Amino acid sequence: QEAGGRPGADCEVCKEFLNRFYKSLIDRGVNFSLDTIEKELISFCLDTKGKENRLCYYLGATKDAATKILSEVTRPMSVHMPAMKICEKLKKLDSQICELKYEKT
Repeated sequence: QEAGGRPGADCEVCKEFLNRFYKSLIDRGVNFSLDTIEKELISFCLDTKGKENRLCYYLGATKDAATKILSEVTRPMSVHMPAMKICEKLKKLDSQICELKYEKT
């Protein structure tokens, strides 16, 4: 998972999720299928810690929460894309996505 330097996207939890999810699907060979990216969003979103399990409510997934924005993740996740800046695009959809910091402590 991950990448050296954590170049996920923008804020933090949003970036780590996108980046790790993104290169995971590409590496696992579990991509190029929008419906699959949707199902794996479900899988990955719930199979993580509260920060990410909660973060996904802002991004979609879980077959609930926000169903429209879900497609705006899966589609660019299907091809090597801006996904870092996509969290910046996400900022235009909601600003709260930029937070949820793992450990401010």
